[PDB]
Amino acid sequence: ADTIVAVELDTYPNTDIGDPSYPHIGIDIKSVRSKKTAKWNMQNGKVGTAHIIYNSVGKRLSAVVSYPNGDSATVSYDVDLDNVLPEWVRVGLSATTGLYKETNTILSWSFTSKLKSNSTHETNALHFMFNQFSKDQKDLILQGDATTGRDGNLELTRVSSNGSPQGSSVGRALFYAPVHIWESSAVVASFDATFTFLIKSSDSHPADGIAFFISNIDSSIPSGSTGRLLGLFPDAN
Amino acid sequence: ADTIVAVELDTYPNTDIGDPSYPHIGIDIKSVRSKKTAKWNMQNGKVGTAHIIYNSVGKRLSAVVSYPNGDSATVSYDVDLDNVLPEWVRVGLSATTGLYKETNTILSWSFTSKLKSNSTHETNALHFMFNQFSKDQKDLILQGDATTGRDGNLELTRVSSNGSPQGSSVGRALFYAPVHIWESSAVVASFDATFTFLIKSSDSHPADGIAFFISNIDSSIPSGSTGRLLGLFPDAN
Amino acid sequence: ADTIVAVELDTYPNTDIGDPSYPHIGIDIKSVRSKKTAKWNMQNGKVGTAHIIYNSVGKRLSAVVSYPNGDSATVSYDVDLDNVLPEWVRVGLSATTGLYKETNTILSWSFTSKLKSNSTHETNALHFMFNQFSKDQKDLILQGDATTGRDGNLELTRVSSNGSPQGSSVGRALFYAPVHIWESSAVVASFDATFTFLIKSSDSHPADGIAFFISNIDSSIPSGSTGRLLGLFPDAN
Amino acid sequence: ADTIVAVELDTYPNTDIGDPSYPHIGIDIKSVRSKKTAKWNMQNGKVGTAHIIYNSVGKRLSAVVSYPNGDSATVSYDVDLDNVLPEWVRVGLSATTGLYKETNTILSWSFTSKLKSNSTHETNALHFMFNQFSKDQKDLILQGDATTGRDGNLELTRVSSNGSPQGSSVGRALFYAPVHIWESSAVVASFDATFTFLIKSSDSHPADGIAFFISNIDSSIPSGSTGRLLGLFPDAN
Ligand SMILES: [Ca+2]
Ligand SMILES: [Ca+2]
Ligand SMILES: [Ca+2]
Ligand SMILES: [Ca+2]
Ligand SMILES: [Mn+2]
Ligand SMILES: [Mn+2]
Ligand SMILES: [Mn+2]
Ligand SMILES: [Mn+2]
Repeated sequence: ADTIVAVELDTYPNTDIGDPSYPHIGIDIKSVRSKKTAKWNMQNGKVGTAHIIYNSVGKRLSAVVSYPNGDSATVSYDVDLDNVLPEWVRVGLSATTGLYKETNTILSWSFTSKLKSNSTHETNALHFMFNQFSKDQKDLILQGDATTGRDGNLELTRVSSNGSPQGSSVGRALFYAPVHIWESSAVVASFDATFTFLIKSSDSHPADGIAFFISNIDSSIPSGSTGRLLGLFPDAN
Repeated sequence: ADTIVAVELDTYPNTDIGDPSYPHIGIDIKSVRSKKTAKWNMQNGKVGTAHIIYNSVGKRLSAVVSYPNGDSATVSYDVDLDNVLPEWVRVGLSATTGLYKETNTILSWSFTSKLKSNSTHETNALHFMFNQFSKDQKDLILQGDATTGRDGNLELTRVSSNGSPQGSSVGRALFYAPVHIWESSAVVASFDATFTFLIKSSDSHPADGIAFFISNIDSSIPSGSTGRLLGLFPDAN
Repeated sequence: ADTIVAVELDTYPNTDIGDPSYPHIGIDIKSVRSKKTAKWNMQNGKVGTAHIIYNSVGKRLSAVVSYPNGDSATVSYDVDLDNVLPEWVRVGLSATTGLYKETNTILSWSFTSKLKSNSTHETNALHFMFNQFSKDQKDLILQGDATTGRDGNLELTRVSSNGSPQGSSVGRALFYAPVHIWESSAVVASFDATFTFLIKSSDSHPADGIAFFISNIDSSIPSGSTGRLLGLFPDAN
Repeated sequence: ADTIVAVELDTYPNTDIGDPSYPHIGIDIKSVRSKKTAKWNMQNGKVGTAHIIYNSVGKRLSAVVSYPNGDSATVSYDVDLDNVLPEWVRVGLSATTGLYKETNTILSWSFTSKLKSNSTHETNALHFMFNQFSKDQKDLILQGDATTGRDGNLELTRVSSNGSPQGSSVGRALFYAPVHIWESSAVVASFDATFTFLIKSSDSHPADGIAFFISNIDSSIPSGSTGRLLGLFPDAN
């Protein structure tokens, strides 16, 4: 079983799994049932931006999603990740469609992570930035229906030639290099991630959403994790 | 009256002002009376490192001080700085000595601040790093007894030719450029700061401490702010 | 007399001062007479981007200007800046108009500079980024006709209410903090700068151009340095 | 056959392969026979620092090696890498010993690479920094005799339990993620790399040296490339 920590933009309220009554941001720790959520007003066909922040001092995971018109939603959860994740992890983006559907299109993604040790600095750090994705992007590991290069963007879930989103689709993109997320001997571990995205739906009720996630290095898409499970978890426990 | 927000390494417990019974880290908002403190075991003559982190999402100010031997102390306080500081500020370091004394020596200082707007990025950012200070460091504004260039370090308070710390001393160093700390239209404002320091005392009970601070751009040392007031505040209110 | 090193985007050929027979990029060292130039096809009304790069190892100053359509021009010149500039400098943008005119609009500007010493690192560095300029941008020093905040941009030369460029105009913007550009004891000093710009003209030939420059810290606009002198030099020597 | 571009710190002059009559820095393009070299006074047992810089504008590859005592050597070579390397590459460190020997210890290594496209920015970038290496450093690919974790350092070539260097040894470390080094449509591609190293020898002349290199993504150590071939090239052509 993979170990997953994620921030979800959940466009589809499955109330059966503890989802709220409306599209939402949520913080998911080893469960599809968010530890915390906040109401999110999703704008169809508009380009949004998500920022994720964490530091080992405050031990608080925070996320915000905003649109150029000023609408934004934030969620924060107090958690000590030293106690959750493995020392080494990979980070990525995941997206799905269900019975209902949407394009899950990533326009850009950047990430920064830092470890300052008991050695008093001698800091290790990683930063990457993608503002365009080519057809062969060798520094990304693509899983599922994810493709790169279409209009210089990353399409996480299946889209036809004419731009129409497909249902029952799942895809993920992980950064090629492993990340050293924490160390018992680290005095501070902190990271932030940013991505811009475009969700569009022709039909009623888009679903199911997009998530930024951190997993064990060897993580792969759990079976039947399409739709409401967001390509992250094998079940709703 | 200046507006001050600071993180204090308070080596001297003035219990009269609400200081704890022991040297401590503290978070000070417009008052010398910390909103929150944590016990700190100060190691005389050892080089320490302080990290300060804040983000507008979690709205939590965090600080940690550590030594190479693994000892560290952390403190966090939930605060919305949009409601405290002016839109534009300056950042700096301050240090003092009282009746008792210590060297306040800064070995290195770095800082990073970012504003992502309602414009959806078009981000503004500032970063600077000093790992050595020359005799004339033009990008620093020195106030009080602060000097640069001695052994490539920044000495915040008065030290004689032979290295002996002087009492009743106060000094500050501010970065030359103003910083845009928040904007009503900003979706995220975040910053972090790091500095390494060396506190040494020949006599009993070093005092009074060192602080990292953010103030209105025109801030200058309040009169009689030496000793326990840390060159920050005009009084103990 | 100021000491000026600049990269010019010269939209107007003043053959009398050694300018080429067409708009051009040029490298100017202590003279309006470029040490090296390259032909530049300026696109009226289009948004361009300039990048400038230098390092103390190769001791080569390089610049490129490009447009989204793929047109670009580059120029490089071998030079040891240790022998030209003062140890401490300021960096800025300058623009002018003359008998002929153009808007000199800066959309964004970023800069990074680093000094790695004989101390083996203990590196000092500065980075800033502006992707929007507000009406009161405290970390910029504005000289001449330069204004900030109009459509979130920086307008270096005078523009009327209705958007019409004015003739015989000059303006500069300098970053507020001084920059430590070289040190006798530095093993490497390197910097890069980037800005995006929009030049528009209603009338016949636009003039006179925009430059990125580095000067002594107290540099101010030389008298009569409008038009072909680009606000940088007091004469054409 | 791999495609290799490297900067060599050649501690052993093999005059038979065009090496100079003294230890030297060199720039090697697809050949062990440096295109350019500079005399290098290697200090046995001292910690050195190497910096490497390149940009697509100046199209000049530069390198400097320095020690804390102020001794340094630099070498530069004009080259258009667009015409040499594949679009995607990996970067790494290599070292060898031969008949003669030395420790090839890396203390720290950082790297930054950036591509600004014809799209006008939408920049892609990668940065990493190692200031300590643990026993299991998952973001490094180790080849040959290379090991990590001994005193928090990276030992590229074989060293016994007691610290004694072994002869006829070769080892390399490559960053785990591929790097997009150029693109036909990029307006600027630039990178820099820095590492600190410790070379020690008990016996008479140390050999054979350490190199920073860029290769095709699937590059592996060519057979018999120990000693003077530095683990990079299959022959001396
Ligand atoms: Ca769902
Ligand atoms: Ca006190
Ligand atoms: Ca001109
Ligand atoms: Ca050799
Ligand atoms: Mn949910
Ligand atoms: Mn206190
Ligand atoms: Mn000219
Ligand atoms: Mn050689």
